[PDB]
Amino acid sequence: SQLPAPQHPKIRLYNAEQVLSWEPVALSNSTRPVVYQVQFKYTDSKWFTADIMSIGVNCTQITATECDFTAASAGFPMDFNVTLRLRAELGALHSAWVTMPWFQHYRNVTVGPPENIEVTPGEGSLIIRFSSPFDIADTSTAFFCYYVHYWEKGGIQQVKGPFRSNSISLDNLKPSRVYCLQVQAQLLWNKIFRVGHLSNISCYETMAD
Ligand SMILES: *[C@@H]1O[C@H](CO)[C@@H](O)[C@H](O)[C@H]1NC(C)=O
Ligand SMILES: *[C@@H]1O[C@H](CO)[C@@H](O)[C@H](O)[C@H]1NC(C)=O
Ligand SMILES: *[C@@H]1O[C@H](CO)[C@@H](O)[C@H](O)[C@H]1NC(C)=O
Repeated sequence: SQLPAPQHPKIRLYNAEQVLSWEPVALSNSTRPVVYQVQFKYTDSKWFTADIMSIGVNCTQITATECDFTAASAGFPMDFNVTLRLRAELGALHSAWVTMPWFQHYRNVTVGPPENIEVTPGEGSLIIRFSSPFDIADTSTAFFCYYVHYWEKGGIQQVKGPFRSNSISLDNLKPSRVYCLQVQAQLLWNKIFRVGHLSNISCYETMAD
């Protein structure tokens, strides 16, 4: 015998976040809570159970309707090919497995804006500093390139980049003028690029002297 399977499962891959979510399976009002089990496979490996010792988080017999793989070190290596599966359970009864499309985090990720954008005005310059959208420890596998879009109000937009640094100088600017700008990252991976979201517009006046 068989329970109904969870509907509309989704995988969120945003910056460093990895979260599987799904809609609850509700049986009769009188039934005790349904629980869920998540498993994962690396290409053609065994089906691993998503538990603290296999991936860093406990998504076995949970009542919650999500498995956040990076909530605690935890999570899938970003170049690993991963297939997730999910089911509902009530004791020894369970649903069929719902199997997700495979992903690789670098292939499938949505890249957010650089954060902590800090601008130090100079006489004819603005120095722009910011944090990467997320940390990539192995620099030889993947890296970010950055672009700054900037303009005077009502002017035509200019673009500087790409550059690898987390600091960039906009030079040869007019003194005592307001420049508005947005920073954007592009992720490069040697198997692919992802274009990141633009930061919010912020505006700075260059120094007089
Ligand atoms: C990822 O692995 C799946 C099988 O689990 C395979 O069908 C797919 O082609 C693989 N993707 C890549 C990019 O190797
Ligand atoms: C995993 O989390 C659930 C939710 O509290 C808990 O009941 C279950 O026994 C946990 N299993 C382990 C091995 O920690
Ligand atoms: C990841 O990207 C590839 C497109 O290159 C696609 O085949 C695959 O279905 C995507 N996976 C997910 C889970 O979005």
